[PDB]
Amino acid sequence: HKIKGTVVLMPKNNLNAFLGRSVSLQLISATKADAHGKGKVGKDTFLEGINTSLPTLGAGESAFNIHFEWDGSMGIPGAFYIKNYMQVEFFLKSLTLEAGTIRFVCNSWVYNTKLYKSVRIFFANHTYVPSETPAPLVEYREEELKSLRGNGTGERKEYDRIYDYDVYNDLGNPDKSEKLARPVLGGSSTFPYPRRGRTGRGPTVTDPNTEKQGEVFYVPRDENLGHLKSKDALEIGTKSLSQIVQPAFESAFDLKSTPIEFHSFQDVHDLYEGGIKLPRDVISTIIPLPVIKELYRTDGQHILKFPQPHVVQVSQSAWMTDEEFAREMIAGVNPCVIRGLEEFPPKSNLDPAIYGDQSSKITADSLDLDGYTMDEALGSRRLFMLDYHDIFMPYVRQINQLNSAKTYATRTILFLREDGTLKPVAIELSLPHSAGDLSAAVSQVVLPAKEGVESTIWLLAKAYVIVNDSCYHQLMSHWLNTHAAMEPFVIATHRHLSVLHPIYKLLTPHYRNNMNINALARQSLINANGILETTFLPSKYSVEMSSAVYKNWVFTDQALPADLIKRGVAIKDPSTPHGVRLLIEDYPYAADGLEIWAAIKTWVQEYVPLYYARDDDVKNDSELQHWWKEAVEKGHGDLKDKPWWPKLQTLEDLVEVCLIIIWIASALHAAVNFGQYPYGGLIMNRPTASRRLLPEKGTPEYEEMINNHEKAYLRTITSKLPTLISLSVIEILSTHASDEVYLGQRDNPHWTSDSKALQAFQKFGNKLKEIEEKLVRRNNDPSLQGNRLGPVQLPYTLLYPSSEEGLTFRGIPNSISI
Ligand SMILES: [Fe+3]
Repeated sequence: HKIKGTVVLMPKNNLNAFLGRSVSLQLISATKADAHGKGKVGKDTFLEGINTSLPTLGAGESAFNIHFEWDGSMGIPGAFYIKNYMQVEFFLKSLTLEAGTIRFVCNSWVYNTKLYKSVRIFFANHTYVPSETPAPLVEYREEELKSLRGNGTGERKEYDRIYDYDVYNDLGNPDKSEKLARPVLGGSSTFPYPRRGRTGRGPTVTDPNTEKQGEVFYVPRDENLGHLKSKDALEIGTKSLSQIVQPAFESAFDLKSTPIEFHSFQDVHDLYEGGIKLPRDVISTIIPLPVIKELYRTDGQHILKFPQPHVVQVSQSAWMTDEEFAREMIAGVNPCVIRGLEEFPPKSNLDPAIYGDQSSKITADSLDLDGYTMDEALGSRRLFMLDYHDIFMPYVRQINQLNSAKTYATRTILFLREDGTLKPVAIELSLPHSAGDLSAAVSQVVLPAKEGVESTIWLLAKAYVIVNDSCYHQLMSHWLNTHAAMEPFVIATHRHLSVLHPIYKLLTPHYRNNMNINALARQSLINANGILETTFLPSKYSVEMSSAVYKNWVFTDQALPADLIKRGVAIKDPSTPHGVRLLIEDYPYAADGLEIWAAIKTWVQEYVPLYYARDDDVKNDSELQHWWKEAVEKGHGDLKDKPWWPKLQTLEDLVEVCLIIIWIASALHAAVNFGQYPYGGLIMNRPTASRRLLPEKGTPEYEEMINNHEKAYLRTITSKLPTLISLSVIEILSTHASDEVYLGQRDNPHWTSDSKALQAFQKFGNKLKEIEEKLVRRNNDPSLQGNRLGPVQLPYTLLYPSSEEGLTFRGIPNSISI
């Protein structure tokens, strides 16, 4: 008696070579055990032929027939070993055993057998907490986790599947130059930081504490996502941009083939209209590269044309309105920093002995609050702020010592008008002062103006605010809070939860591509002299600023309701559907976010009880306890002393932790990521850097504000060359790959055999579709036009769950995937 099987696999890039003695599988019993309690193993069984009968295959997949000698006396197969005797690795999709069908979802690269210390093992798609593991599989389950953890030593190789932690000691390049040395981020009280995936390349020659450079920054093999279409390999684009395209742009500027600076706002608009003319060999260098070639239209000879950013598709001037500047604090790229202001003037916690008197210079009587007194505005909860004063002030002196960087620590006061829109009413541009200061520049307050030199000064004040906001968005809202904060949970999950584990199945879709993009980011984006440092204001101080901010990162404050309450933009109200009442009722990010949050909460609350009947079932789950202990004490270990970490001894705590992880990875990351080119593709709307402070009266620079305000603005913000690079990187990051897996989707319909879990997941997907219809109605509601569309007429679609491929300004992926 033989069991009929079907193996589906994808060749690395003909089929008969998989036959003969190329690939053997051995079934492993879940129910019948050897003398040591381990499931019995069948004979080596080779692929016998190509199956061309199976109608649904697609995706460059091939199917192979196989028949296993297996008596009922051997029990029910629950796992299998596979050995690849071919030289080249293949991608194993699945095994299916017929006549209830048994399904194995594998989705794993299988390298040549000689490269593996122990044989590759795959489990059938049943789901078990550890106390429910069929005994003959208990040791196999634990051994496979031991294999995944490795031993904390060694240089990781491409085919390794070893998950472990290290500090961010791989960003500096001190062996190339002392100027490229960077502080180790993580593992000290000076610089706390999330851990990242261990690579083990070993030390630089000049510094035992910094990891040597490498051509490839390892990730565990199945974290390195293949793509059927090379245009979908968006993560490789930053590498190409830093390594190939950036030097090509630089040469064009070095040879004076294009003007060095923008001279008018039209020179910026030209980038997406007629394009920019570049040297032939510069176009030729750029035009044939995968991913990069999708970023620009070209004549193939001299022109690159960027796509028209969403923010200018209806009005190219509306970004400069005060209405849009404020609206983007609730519905823009970075909609999560604004806070309620409940006293006046705003206060600082910084030491005046270091920075000088920190009293705000904004006077209440100077403000136009539409007829409200300050006491009325405070009491009616109509006063808000965008407060970068205490965040930036500690870094202003060192940033301003750089050539071509000058910033202020900014604070913007906002008033919620009776019509429900925000209006900006003052900007404070603060500088530190200490006795021995060389600079005579002073802090100042700038108020709104529509005419004259005062309008130029106000427009520049908004630019200094948005340089602070862009830096905070890129480093903190985006990099720290999503990419970096998530990676420790990815590592802990593979180290401690078996593929069989229900919480592994719940969480892992929300990790797709995260370790991969992070490793590529450590190599080319956040490295010394990398893309971020060379395009953003803080230069070599950028990543360490994120460490300072991480000192105040609180896991439980990443929950959306807790975030809203903490920032004073909502109050707890148990008479409301979400348990919070928004203080800005039409706050598009928050109002749409609450819907997505509630949908995820329902899903987690339905899934958890399928596997855990009482609080103890959580207390007695050994993998779960080890997982969470390690995630906290190792992964986020610099904050292990903090009192706010959930303990994980109850059903409530398990739901909370899973809910927060899924929210960060899916909707939070989407809302801060997919608006980058749509809003920031016009550099004047989202400047990444500022290069000079406000000019003094009686100077040429002051006269230029009067006579050529667009040039004054362009000389203040990001220069043309870093603009071309920053626009290219945010274009890649704002694109959805065509093989994305969105919230409410999974990569395989058979991820579990548990029908109740599958039903709950279908309900979750239906609810997300229901939510999308509701968000469409919100965008179509003329009463919500001021905040959901603004004068840019850009419907807020960033939290629509679904999307087609491309630069769509919508769609919530499961994971931090770009
Ligand atoms: Fe991202």
